[PDB]
Amino acid sequence: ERPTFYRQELNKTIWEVPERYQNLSPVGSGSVCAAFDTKTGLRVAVKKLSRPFQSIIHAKRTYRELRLLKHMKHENVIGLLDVFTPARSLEEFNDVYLVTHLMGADLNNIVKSQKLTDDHVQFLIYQILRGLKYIHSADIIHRDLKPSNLAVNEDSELKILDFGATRWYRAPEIMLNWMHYNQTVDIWSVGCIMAELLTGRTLFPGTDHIDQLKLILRLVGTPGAELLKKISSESARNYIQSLTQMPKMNFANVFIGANPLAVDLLEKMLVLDSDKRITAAQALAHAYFAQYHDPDDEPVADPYDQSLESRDLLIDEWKSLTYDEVISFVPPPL
Ligand SMILES: Cc1ccc(-n2nc(C(C)(C)C)cc2NC(=O)Nc2nc(CCOCc3ccncc3)cs2)cc1
Ligand SMILES: CCCCCCCCO[C@@H]1O[C@H](CO)[C@@H](O)[C@H](O)[C@H]1O
Repeated sequence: ERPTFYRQELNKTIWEVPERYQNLSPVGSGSVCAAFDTKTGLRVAVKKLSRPFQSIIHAKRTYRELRLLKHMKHENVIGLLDVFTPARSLEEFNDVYLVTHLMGADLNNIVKSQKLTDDHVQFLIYQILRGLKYIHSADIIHRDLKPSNLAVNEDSELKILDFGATRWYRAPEIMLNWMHYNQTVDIWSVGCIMAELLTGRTLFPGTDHIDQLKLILRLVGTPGAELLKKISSESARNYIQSLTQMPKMNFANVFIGANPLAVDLLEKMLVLDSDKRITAAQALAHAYFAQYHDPDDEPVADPYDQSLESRDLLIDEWKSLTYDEVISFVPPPL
């Protein structure tokens, strides 16, 4: 019942993998190998976790990443094809390998800093939003959505993932270290991605943190009264009160020649006040996605318990809990 493993040697480490996985070729530092899975006939990424139980911190991340990927089962969210260890018992458990689909590209490798047709933009943003609907219904905020976190195959089929400038896609409240993120920080990132796919150009290419916030304010305006009332920081309150009011720009004069439904969607994504931004569920119902939208095929997740990973446990306890997740893993049907 236990598969037969082979001990090869890549990127200065003894990988030990099941025989089904062949032609292991390294692709970037855990360290990840590309492989061919003879059991399914798929090209796969095998990730050897790095020093998973070296420290409490490593042990927690290992367990958090494994737990969450096991939970994630949606076409537009990365998921697990397999999880394995060479260990036969908990007492020798020291390495964790994760296996997923090999996509071949991220969104930059697809975009090449070029304009996409309006139709292609629809299909790509629809899939991001559909994947965010699922994630957000699990009560998870991504927080670092950007093109390098989006895997795309040749047919432009898209998966959201998290590899663990980047700041270009970050919501203003995150740049400013507010400590109460709503899920629409991810919608902010979607809006920045969409703009750039439509225009060929980064929407906010800040040279640095302050510049990034100057660029944002230029597009969306300085905070109104309703937003200013929501600021608890006195020093933040004061500084904003001291700014020269700037009007919000008219997006049609920024996205010249785009579909006006794309323009209208961008106006609903890139609202300074995060409470006033469109949600993922809402955005999928927007007429921009009329050709792709299907209310009966836009699934939600069972809610996910994040308190399990926020515990303060001993190394051996995280390890024994990670071991259990390895053992209970059930692959998907193919
Ligand atoms: C500590 C922690 C916990 C959770 C997460 N999250 N949260 C998320 C979502 C569920 C999106 C919120 C996803 C992840 N994690 C995640 O994506 N991990 C990855 N594993 C690989 C292995 C294969 O790489 C190459 C490859 C992949 C695909 N196509 C070609 C090449 C890639 S990305 C991150 C860190
Ligand atoms: C440069 C100053 C303007 C930036 C204002 C950020 C607007 C985000 O808006 C704010 O999102 C916060 C979540 O962190 C919530 O606490 C607030 O309810 C919401 O209004």
